[PDB]
Amino acid sequence: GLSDGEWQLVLNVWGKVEADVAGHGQEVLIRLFKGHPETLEKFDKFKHLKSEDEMKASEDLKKVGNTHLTALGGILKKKGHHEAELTPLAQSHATKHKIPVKYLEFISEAIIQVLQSKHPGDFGADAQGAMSKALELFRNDMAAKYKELGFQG
Ligand code: HEM
Repeated sequence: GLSDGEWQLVLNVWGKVEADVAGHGQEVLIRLFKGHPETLEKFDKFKHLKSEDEMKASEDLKKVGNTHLTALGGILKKKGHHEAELTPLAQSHATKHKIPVKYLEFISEAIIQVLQSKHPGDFGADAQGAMSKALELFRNDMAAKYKELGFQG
């Protein structure tokens, strides 16, 4: 539960991401992998990338980052009513990609780190608090979906 005002700050900063999704998606995956390298292992496509420069050159990394932020923007615009976009996500990440719920926490933080690095004037104390509650709400619903499918990592 976010107030309408909070959803509004969230969608306003999200507008910055939509003017460049692939660029923000790439920076988010490089941050996640620089901050939690163990997350790099779930991506078979990227197991062989050895440096930030190889990651920056990868066009597959850019497309996967693009896909991740385009699927996240779609869930945020639902403003809490994303049960339906959430289910297939929870089914594939739980059962096929095998993403433990703590990694959802690692990507939430890389997202906030890239918004803070890229848009400091627009990502003030309030947009920051609205944005972390929104990613937290999303994390929590996903874990709830993970525990009903019989998983939870
Ligand atoms: C921000 C939360 C996330 C969103 C919205 C998201 C969304 C997606 C989407 C839409 C896809 C493509 C279709 C599908 O397989 O379901 C995908 C693929 C994938 N996701 Fe995520 N995901 C998220 C978090 C994560 C995390 C934290 C990891 C690993 C640490 C991850 C690993 C993967 C992998 C390995 C794939 C397959 C990529 C490929 O084609 O190689 N996802 N994700």
